[PDB]
Amino acid sequence: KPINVAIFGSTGSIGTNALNIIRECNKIENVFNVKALYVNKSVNELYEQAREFLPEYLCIHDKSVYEELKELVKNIKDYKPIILCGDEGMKEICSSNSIDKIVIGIDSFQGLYSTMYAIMNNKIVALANKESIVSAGFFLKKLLNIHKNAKIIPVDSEHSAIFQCLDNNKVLKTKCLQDNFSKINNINKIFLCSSGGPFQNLTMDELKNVTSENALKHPKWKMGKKITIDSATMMNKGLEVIETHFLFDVDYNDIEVIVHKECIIHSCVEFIDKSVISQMYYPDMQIPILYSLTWPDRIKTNLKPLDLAQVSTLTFHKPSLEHFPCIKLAYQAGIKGNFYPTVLNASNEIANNLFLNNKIKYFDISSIISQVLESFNSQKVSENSEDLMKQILQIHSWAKDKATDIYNKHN
Amino acid sequence: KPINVAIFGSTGSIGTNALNIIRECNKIENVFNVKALYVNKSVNELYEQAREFLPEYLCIHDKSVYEELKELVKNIKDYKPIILCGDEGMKEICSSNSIDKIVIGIDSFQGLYSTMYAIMNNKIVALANKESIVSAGFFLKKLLNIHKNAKIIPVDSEHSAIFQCLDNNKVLKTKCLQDNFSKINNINKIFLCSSGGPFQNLTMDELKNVTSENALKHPKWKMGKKITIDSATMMNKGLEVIETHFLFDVDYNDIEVIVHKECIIHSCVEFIDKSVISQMYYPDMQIPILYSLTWPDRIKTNLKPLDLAQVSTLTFHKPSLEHFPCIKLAYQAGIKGNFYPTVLNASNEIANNLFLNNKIKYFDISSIISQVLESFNSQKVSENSEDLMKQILQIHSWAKDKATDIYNKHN
Ligand SMILES: O=C(CC[C@@H](c1ccccc1)P(=O)(O)O)N(O)CCc1ccccc1
Ligand SMILES: O=C(CC[C@@H](c1ccccc1)P(=O)(O)O)N(O)CCc1ccccc1
Ligand SMILES: [Ca+2]
Ligand SMILES: [Ca+2]
Ligand SMILES: [Ca+2]
Ligand SMILES: [Mn+2]
Ligand SMILES: [Mn+2]
Repeated sequence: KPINVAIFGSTGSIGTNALNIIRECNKIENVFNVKALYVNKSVNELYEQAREFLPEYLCIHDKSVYEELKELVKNIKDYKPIILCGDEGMKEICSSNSIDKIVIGIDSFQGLYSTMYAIMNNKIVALANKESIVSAGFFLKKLLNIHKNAKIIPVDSEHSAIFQCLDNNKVLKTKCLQDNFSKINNINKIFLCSSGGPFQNLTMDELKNVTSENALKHPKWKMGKKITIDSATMMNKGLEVIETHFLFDVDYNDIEVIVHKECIIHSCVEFIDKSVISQMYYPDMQIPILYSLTWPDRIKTNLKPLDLAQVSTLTFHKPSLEHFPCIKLAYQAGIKGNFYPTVLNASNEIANNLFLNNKIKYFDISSIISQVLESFNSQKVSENSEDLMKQILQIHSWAKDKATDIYNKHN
Repeated sequence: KPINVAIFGSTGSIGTNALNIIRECNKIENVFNVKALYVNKSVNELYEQAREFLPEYLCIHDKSVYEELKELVKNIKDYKPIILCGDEGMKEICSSNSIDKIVIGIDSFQGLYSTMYAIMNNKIVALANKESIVSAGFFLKKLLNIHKNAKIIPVDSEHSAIFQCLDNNKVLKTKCLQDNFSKINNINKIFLCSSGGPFQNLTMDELKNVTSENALKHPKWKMGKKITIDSATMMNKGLEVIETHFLFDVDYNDIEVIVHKECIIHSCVEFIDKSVISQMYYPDMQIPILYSLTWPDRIKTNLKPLDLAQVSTLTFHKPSLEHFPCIKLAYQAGIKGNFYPTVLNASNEIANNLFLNNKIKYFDISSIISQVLESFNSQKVSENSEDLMKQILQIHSWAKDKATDIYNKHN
């Protein structure tokens, strides 16, 4: 009866929000069992979570703090968790019969491999790691085809919103990342809402001068550095366009980015009859996380009710692609298909980090990514699962090195 | 298999919008057969419709235009329809095996009676006559418990909006007008959007002297006189609050009226997790009517797509109960329960018509209704369906007489 959950990335933004809503839902009844907590290397933070939630499993990727973890946990009386490390620990958790649902709140390779193991073990995977979908979308679709009882449920707020706008009577007849998903759900088009980021109202002359300190400082909503920079360039939305494509089988010409600066409407679905359904709330990750764990039901929360009269005004406009060329790059990569999304994501990782570290300017971001995309030559897609995965990782590494080489030569 | 449809009140607003969307949808793919048309006495427009749609059945209320319809219909080549008359024609259409869905777009006794016959024959009934739900909701609920396979689908635009926000795998475990509909659908609260009407920004002193001409002239959206006056007083919205309560079993303290002057968001549903889902489009009756005929599926239309960036701004505010006291009266009658909603509806019918005819002032509308409500005493609710219907008719008639007497006494 309790939903048995593992959290990958339990000290990050998604992980901490997950545990916060789980704690609230478990006050009176045992709705969820927190069976496993995994982190990259935040050993002290994981220890503190273990004290509260007492999971059966604890895992740390970084083996150099494994011994520190085991020594910290000894101080917890009559608690005997299985303490694991590295990729073998990730696989053991994903394989456990005692786990039903896995929250993926970690990025990059750990996010990809944990998503893969969860699917291979026919789990429900609540995926907040958009980069895995963008970079490895065809690989995940292939895996989902083999492991027929696995399901990806989106946690990215916009994609959660879309998923919520659908009729569960039709959702239950397909699954995310399956061909024909949009046809079965009578989807015509998606409005993909965006905050627009901190630079939304700058002129082209002002935008030329922006620095990462301008994106990061005094933010309305405090988030990780990488995603803050992607929000400022709108590459975040560009990645979310490709994520939409893959999750919901929606054609690129039917995905429309809309800037909605109040961030109440989280996204909207237009059905084939031209009726539009939208999901709305305050900016929040707890509803998306909780819904991924309860779907297809909902459960009571004590979140503050939306007060629409107090919000009072909601606005919508189209983003300028001259100001936010990263959006255009993402559409171009998505439409080209093949491994261009892998290349996009990888080259962005480098450009984003160069800008974060004050090494390049705002329009150099899109210039580097564009040059790497132009340089990439299409490859035959491996039919075999493992070969395809290796192909993705090779192309990812190539794209990163190419971006770095471009920066090095114009430096 | 085609969808076989009957239209009651084919020459009215609901009726013509239904024929228009059916005609347009049919150009895309043949989904709908118009099997019966019924009108009150518009025999010339009925002839024109029968030429086009060639229904098996034609029926008119008024016997004294019966012969002329027979005669007009002779001119149509190859066409031998069953031509009927009055309440008996209505029963014959509703009991036909060749009819699956019935659109009720007529008011008053004819609306209540045709709804009743449609339910008694286990049909899907697409109901636009909100006054029958408000006045005779108890009777409808009882009938729907006796005829387990009958279903009412709402066509009133805000109620259609609500119904479209739901997951049909949950809706199919219940049906509208059933106790526990909101619990099964995990509904917490409803935002019932209003246009606010033509008097929305007037002062108390301006409202003291407004006339029916001020409500009716140069309307943003042209509708019948009665509903225009109801929109002006916001009694329309109060009736729609009671409608929401009956249709969806939502408590009155969980229904919030919000003035949304752009009329794009049609209403919103807050679930128990606090996630809010809304339906949006241009102001429109075609999507509500169409959804009632396709539910639980959707079909393709060639309606104009909503352009959110062009709409640009949506606004929301609370209505002033001091300016729109009819809203308060509707809540009070709803909360009191019993037959108070029947009394509200009947007395408003009189008060609306008095104001329309320049016999009373704006604040007299609420004053008359208030005084009628105050004079009513709660009645033992008959357990028997036939007695319950007679109680509703007698209370309706009493309430109209009472409103009339209050007018004549002060006058
Ligand atoms: O993709 C994102 C972050 C970037 C987008 C965003 C930024 C700011 C507000 C909302 C959305 P942007 O549209 O700028 O790319 N989210 O899904 C997280 C949304 C969220 C949730 C709780 C609190 C704050 C933010
Ligand atoms: O209840 C109503 C009419 C009164 C409400 C209304 C008035 C004006 C715009 C929208 C709604 P009000 O909120 O003033 O009571 N509808 O369901 C009709 C909606 C509609 C459809 C197509 C074209 C115009 C209007
Ligand atoms: Ca160490
Ligand atoms: Ca839904
Ligand atoms: Ca299309
Ligand atoms: Mn997002
Ligand atoms: Mn309405």
